[PDB]
Amino acid sequence: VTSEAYVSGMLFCLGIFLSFYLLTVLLACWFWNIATIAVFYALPVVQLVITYQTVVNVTGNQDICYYNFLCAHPLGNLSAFNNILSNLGYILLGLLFLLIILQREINHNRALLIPKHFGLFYAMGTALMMEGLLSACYHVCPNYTNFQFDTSFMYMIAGLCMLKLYQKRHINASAYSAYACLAIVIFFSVLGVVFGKGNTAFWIVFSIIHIIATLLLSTQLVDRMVLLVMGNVINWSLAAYGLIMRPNDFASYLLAIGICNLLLYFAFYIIMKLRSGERIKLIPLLCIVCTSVVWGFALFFFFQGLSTWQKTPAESREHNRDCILLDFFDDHDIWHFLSSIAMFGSFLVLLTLDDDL
Amino acid sequence: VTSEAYVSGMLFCLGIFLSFYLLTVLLACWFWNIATIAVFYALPVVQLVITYQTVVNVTGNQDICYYNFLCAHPLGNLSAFNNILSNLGYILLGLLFLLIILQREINHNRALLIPKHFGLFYAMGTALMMEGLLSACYHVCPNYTNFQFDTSFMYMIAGLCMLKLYQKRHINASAYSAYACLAIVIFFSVLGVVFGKGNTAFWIVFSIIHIIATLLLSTQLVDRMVLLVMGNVINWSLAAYGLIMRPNDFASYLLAIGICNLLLYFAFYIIMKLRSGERIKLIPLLCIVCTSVVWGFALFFFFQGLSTWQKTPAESREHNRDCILLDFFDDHDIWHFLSSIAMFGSFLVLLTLDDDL
Repeated sequence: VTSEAYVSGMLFCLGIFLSFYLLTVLLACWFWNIATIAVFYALPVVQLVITYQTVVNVTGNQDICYYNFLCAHPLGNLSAFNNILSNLGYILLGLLFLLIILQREINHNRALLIPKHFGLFYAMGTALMMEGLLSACYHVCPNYTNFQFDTSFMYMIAGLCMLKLYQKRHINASAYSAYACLAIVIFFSVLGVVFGKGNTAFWIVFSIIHIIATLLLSTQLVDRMVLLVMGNVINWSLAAYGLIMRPNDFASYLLAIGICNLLLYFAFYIIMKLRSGERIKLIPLLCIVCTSVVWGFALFFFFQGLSTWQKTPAESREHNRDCILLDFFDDHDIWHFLSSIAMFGSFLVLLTLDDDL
Repeated sequence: VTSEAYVSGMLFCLGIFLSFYLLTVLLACWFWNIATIAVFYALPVVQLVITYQTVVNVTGNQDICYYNFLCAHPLGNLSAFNNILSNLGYILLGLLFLLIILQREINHNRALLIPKHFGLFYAMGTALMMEGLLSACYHVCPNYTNFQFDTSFMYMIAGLCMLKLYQKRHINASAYSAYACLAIVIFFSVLGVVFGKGNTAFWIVFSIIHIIATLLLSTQLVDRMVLLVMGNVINWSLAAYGLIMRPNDFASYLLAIGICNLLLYFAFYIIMKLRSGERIKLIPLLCIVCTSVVWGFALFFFFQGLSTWQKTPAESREHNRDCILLDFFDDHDIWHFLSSIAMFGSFLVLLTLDDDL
């Protein structure tokens, strides 16, 4: 491809994210526990990517990294520059969550001169920026040994989102455990997935754990009892689909479980708000819809399965598909563009949810 | 070598460590923060070792793992079974630290029916057992990408040892930071060591950091002021030796720094105890000598440099040396046998230090 496509791809990416900065300025005119934990986690992964990428460059063997070889545009020593550039949204849009919460915080403090706790919002903010660093470093050379943290970080942010929801009636102690508990889950998944080919035991044990975990989570949290029963029933239905069909790896299923439960959890809080006399303001109501519709495609684009690290590298090249957007970006890049906006709307639902009170 | 040497090596290893169990029975007749932190750290390292070891077995290329090929005895699919078996002391002798502290704890509770806090001793106990798992897993296939945690864990235990010393006048909050701070130091070392060949900047920046860190540590902690000045002077002398000579990698130096400072820190507490009217009991006085003499050889055996991951694998094979002990164990194995006992005596110095009061 020509260098113009590079310029068009850069201008398109910057144009989308700078439009949110312009919109927030027009509207205005009208802690480190999670950061330290994955700094422990990401850095050993960072070295492996650099070491493996150098091997591919000098050895000539292209069976190491699980790229999208039909559409992967290089620059310098990098083999897929578009896949690294696709995460630019996490940095710019994730940072934009800091100014909006900080602008609220300074307005709150000036005015003083629903519980108010802006600390956890900053934790989600630096969590989204750590996408733009680690998820960029992962894509330099994707591999099984280096896979998990590209999508495991999504769960950490997803869990934190859940924590503030639980903090509706009330944070620091549970945040460390949530990052710590999810770190354990990542490796417990890796241990079972070592024998992933024909892992019938994991197909059953995970379902039993899933049923037990949902009940305990429901128990810890008439309308509530009936509502959690329905959530358990559909959760068992999704697990039954995973146990019966088994069309993708467990890794695809875990991300599928988290987003649907989050959307269910997002929806459920509205049910209490809708059943009660409280009326949802226009902004959260649009935001809930706007967040949900964007999460719709993001799930659709994730289930495409461009590359598979379950099988041999020769078999994974079967699922490569050419660039679709501006002849520079592929389906996984569209996932980054849409998972960034979907998560941005996910926060803005939380920030503006209880403003009516 | 014949299978007898396997039997003699197993009986020798078990005979040494079971002698401590017999001795403790004869004498008697006469939390999870650190555990969770490196479970996050060790497991990604565990996968890399298994993945790399399988590659060596099937590819035939022996340039991946930095073994001691002159003396490395296989069993099953494992390439150096003696190096894995050498860590057996950490499990048996490290576990022995749990019974002695638990036997004291149950005696303390029965009698009740110097501050008493047995929790941190349990943390050191499970730290020593985590040597027997991770340091065993590391030696299955040693490599640069997997190097750090084999000796980085020593620092964590070393730091905890320091914490109880600081707890003389008084724990949980600092333990997490100490493990967290050391996790950062590991990767900050790895980042600089990427350009280790001719890293003149790291040769100077580390010395300045070393000088600043010692002063701040001294400041946080007439006799005290003069004593810390002498400790700083000799610490600057060791750094000056590292900056001038540069005969080994930084990795060898960092372990050298920790043990000497620990022994200095061990010695210094005696100076306050000796200057004061308190008289050291016979057991700690022998234990201080017995711990120190064993740490003497352990430093000597560590500086041998059997394998070097700084250079190419062809150059590292130059420093291989045959088995010395029972035709089964090499110098690094003797390090494991002596670093286990030296650390066991290191704890027993702490446990029995303040019994006279």
